[PDB]
Amino acid sequence: MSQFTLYKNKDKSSAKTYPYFVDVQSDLLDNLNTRLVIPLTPIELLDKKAPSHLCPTIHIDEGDFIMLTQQMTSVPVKILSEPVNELSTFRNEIIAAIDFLITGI
Amino acid sequence: MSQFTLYKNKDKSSAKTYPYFVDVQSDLLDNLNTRLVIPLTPIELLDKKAPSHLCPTIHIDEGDFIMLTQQMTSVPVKILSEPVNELSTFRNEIIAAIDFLITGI
Repeated sequence: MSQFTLYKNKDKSSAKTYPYFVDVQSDLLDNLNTRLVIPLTPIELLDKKAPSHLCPTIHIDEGDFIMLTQQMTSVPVKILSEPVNELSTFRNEIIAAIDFLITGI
Repeated sequence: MSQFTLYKNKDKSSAKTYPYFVDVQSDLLDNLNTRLVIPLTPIELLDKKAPSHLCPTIHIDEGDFIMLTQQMTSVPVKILSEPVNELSTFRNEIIAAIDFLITGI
């Protein structure tokens, strides 16, 4: 549960500016009180003409989006997204993101 | 450079709640225009009874503090904290924190 889900910024309305993030960190303190997420967002709001190098995209229910690894921030349990969907198939994205953005694999 | 510095807050006023952060992330985007930081804070205002799990305290000239790894958020270069001091000697803290909390090693 507290990990790998497609967590959309608590309030789906948040998506206007911020739609989601992904639970990826404290396996223990994953969603206990907060988690290290890579805030996903609509590629459209940030120009569909985006380059390829950082912040991976997905193809979820709401369509395509982009892991905002350029910011990264813990999204407290309160606002721990209102389960809109789940992108486990993109599990690597969550990792690679971190793994490159946070480590540079 | 953009990493092992004791970045307080472009506006030291923030320190009331949030005084610092520690540039620690992008090896490539290290000083591009942003860095993933562990928002440091005053052990005092944040309870002197802080745990020894992730929250890495510091003892620098400006005084003792604690990298708030409970959140961790990349502060854009602009507002990347007004250089208050520097804690490279705590470089590992910055790493281990990340490395355990963000990777676990």
